Amino acid sequence: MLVVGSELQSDAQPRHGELQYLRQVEHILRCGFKKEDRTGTGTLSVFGMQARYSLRDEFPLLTTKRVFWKGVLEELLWFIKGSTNAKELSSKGVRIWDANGSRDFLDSLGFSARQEGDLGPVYGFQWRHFGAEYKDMDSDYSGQGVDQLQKVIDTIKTNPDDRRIIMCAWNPKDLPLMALPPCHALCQFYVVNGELSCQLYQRSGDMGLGVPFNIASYALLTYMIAHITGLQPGDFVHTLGDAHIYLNHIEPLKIQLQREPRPFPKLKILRKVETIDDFKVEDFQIEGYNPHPTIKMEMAV
Amino acid sequence: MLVVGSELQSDAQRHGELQYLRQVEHILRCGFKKEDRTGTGTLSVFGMQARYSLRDEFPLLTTKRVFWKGVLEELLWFIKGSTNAKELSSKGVRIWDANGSRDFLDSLGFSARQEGDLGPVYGFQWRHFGAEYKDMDSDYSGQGVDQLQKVIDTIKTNPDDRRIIMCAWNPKDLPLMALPPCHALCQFYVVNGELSCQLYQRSGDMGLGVPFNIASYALLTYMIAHITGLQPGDFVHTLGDAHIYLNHIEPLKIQLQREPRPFPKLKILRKVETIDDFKVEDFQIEGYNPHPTIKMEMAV
Ligand SMILES: Cc1nc(=O)c2cc(CN(C)c3ccc(C(=O)N[C@@H](CCC(=O)O)C(=O)O)s3)ccc2[nH]1
Ligand SMILES: Cc1nc(=O)c2cc(CN(C)c3ccc(C(=O)N[C@@H](CCC(=O)O)C(=O)O)s3)ccc2[nH]1
Ligand SMILES: O=c1ccn([C@H]2C[C@H](O)[C@@H](COP(=O)(O)O)O2)c(=O)[nH]1
Ligand SMILES: O=c1ccn([C@H]2C[C@H](O)[C@@H](COP(=O)(O)O)O2)c(=O)[nH]1
Repeated sequence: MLVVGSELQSDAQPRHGELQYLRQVEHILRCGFKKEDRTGTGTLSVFGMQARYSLRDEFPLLTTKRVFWKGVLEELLWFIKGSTNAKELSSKGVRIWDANGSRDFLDSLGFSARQEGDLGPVYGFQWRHFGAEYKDMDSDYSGQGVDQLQKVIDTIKTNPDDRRIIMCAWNPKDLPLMALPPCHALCQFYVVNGELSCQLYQRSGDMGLGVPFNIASYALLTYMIAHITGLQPGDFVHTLGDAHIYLNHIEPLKIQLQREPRPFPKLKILRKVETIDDFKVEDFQIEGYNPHPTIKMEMAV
Repeated sequence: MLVVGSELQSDAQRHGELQYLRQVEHILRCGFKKEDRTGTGTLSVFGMQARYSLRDEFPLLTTKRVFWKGVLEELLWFIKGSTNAKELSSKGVRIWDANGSRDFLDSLGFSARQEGDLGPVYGFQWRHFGAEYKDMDSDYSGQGVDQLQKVIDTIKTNPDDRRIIMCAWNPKDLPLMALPPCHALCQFYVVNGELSCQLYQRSGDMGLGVPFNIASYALLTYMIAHITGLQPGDFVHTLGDAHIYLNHIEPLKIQLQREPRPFPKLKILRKVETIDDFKVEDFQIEGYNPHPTIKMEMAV
C-alpha cells in the first residue's frame, strides 16, 4: 500500500515548510482522482490546494530531493530581463524551456514561421511590457506596455498597505501566441509588520517536476523584492488550481515520501542592490543546502 | 474575550458554512492590525482557502441573511457585459452606486465621466478583454476576447483543459477602473462529470462582500454546469488580503454565536441553452431559513 515517512502525519490542509509539500503529494496519491490530460500521460489530480512556506531566516529549497537551484536563479534573472527566447536561457546551461521552444513543438502549435526558441509573449514580456504588441523575441519593447514588476516595487515602497500589488502573466489577448500559457497566472504581494509576503496562483502544478522549482522561484523573487524595498521576507503562499501527479511520477514520489527531510538552507544576498535589473547570479549564495539525491522526474511533453 | 458557537471547533485551515465562520474567527484571533485605503483600518491575514460543496446544496449563508436578489441581478448584469451601475441600480440593487457616484469618480480624477460609469471592470473584461474602453454605453460588439463564452466552449470540447480561466485583472486598463477587481480571476475544472470553480480574490471584506461573493461564484458555477450538461462540484474560495474592518468586529461577533442551519437549494426552472439567455425568473432558492441580516457598513 502507500507507505510514507512518519513525520507527515495528517496530510489534510508557519513551521516545517517541506512537510507542507510532501503532505500535498501524499494527499493527491491517497485522495486524488484519475484525470486525463493534454500530454496524453494521465494524472492523479486534486483541484484547489494551498500551502504556506515561511521565508524567515530560511529558504524553501526542498531537501528530500535536490532541486535545480542554478536553473531557478537563471530562469528568474531571465524573466526579469524581459526575455522570451528560450535559447538565451539554454546558453546558461538551463534547458528547462527548450522543449517548448523547439522547432517541432512550435510547429505542432502552428507556429511555422517564428524562430526556434521564441516562446511568444510569456512571463518576461507580460511582467515588463503588459499590453504591448508582441512581434518576436528579438524586438525592442523599451517603454512599451505596463512594467508590472517595477510598479509592484514602487507600490511596496510608497503604499505598503495597498491590496492591489499584483503581477499578472495571464493575458487573454496574447494567449494564442504563447507556446505554453502561463502556469503561474498571477502573484500578489502584501506587507504587514515590516515583512513582505507573496501569494502565487498556479493554475496547473506538476507536483513532481515543476512545483518544487516553482516554490523556490517565487521564494527567490520575494527575497529579491524584499531586499530592494528594505523589508524582511515573510511567507510564500502557494495556491494551486489543478494539482497533479503524472502517472510516471508515482513511483519516484513514493521514494521521496519515505526520505527524512533536512532543515532548509538559507539564502544570502552578497551586496546591497538598489534596483531589480541590477541583480546578478554572483549576488546570491545558498548556504547549508544538504539534500538527498536527485530523483529523475521526466517532463511530459 | 471572543465567544463563539460550539460547532466551529478548530478554526485552522457539519457544514460548508463553518468554513466561513472559522475564517472570521481566525482573523479575529490571529489577524494583524493593518491600515487601509478607506481610512477605516482592519484586522488582516494574507492567504486563506475554503471549499464549499455545491452538490445538492447552495452556499448562501444562514447565520446572516445574504442579499440574494443582488447576487443574481449583479451576475446577470456582468453577463450582459455592463459596466453601468445605473442599469443595476434600476433593478433595486445599489451595491455599485457608491463606486459610480459623482463624488467618488471625481476623487479619482474622472470628472468628465458620466455617473454610474465604473470603467472597464468585470462586464467589460469578461466579454471584451483587450478592447479599447471609451465609456459605459459604447458599442463593443465583436471587440476583444469573450472569455465567458470561451470558458463555456472549452468545458464542452475539452473538459480536462487546465487553462479554463476568466481574468478580470487587466493591468493596461486598471487606471480607468473605479475599483480594480476584487476578483482577479477564476478557474474552472472538470472531473467525474462535476464542474468546479476556484476564485482568486485579492481583497476580501469578510463582513460585507465575501458572503455575497461566495454566492456569486456558486451561482456562476451552477449556470455554467447547467449549459454544459455537468453537475456542480466544488467552489474553492482563495483570498489574498482577508480582512475585517474595525466597525464590523462587533457585528461579526454576534454572527459567530448564531447556530447555522442547513444551506438552501438552488433550482434552475427551465432548460437554458446559452449563458446570455438566463433570466431572474429561471432560478429559485428553496429552503432558505437564515437568521436576520446584520448591517455591515460599506467603507468608502
Ligand atoms: C508537464 C510539464 N511539467 C513541468 O513541470 C514543466 C515545467 C516547465 C518549466 N520549468 C519550470 C521546469 C522544467 C524542468 C525543471 C526542472 O527542475 N528540471 C530538473 C529536474 C529534471 C527531472 O527530474 O527530470 C533538471 O533539469 O535538472 S523546472 C516547462 C514545461 C513543463 N511541463
Ligand atoms: C469596502 C468595500 N467592501 C465591500 O465588500 C464592497 C463590495 C462591493 C460590491 N459588492 C459585491 C457588494 C456591495 C454591497 C453588498 C451587500 O451584500 N449589501 C447588503 C448588505 C449591506 C450592509 O450590510 O451594509 C445590502 O445592500 O442589503 S455586496 C463594492 C465595494 C465594496 N467596498
Ligand atoms: O512552471 C511551470 C510550468 C508548467 N507546469 C506544469 C503543469 C502541467 O503539468 C504542465 C503544463 O500543461 P498545461 O497545464 O498547460 O496542460 O506543466 C508547472 O508545473 N510549472
Ligand atoms: O466584490 C467585492 C468588491 C470589493 N471587496 C472589498 C475588499 C476591500 O475591502 C474593498 C476594496 O478595496 P481595495 O482592496 O481595492 O482597497 O472592497 C470585496 O470584498 N468584494
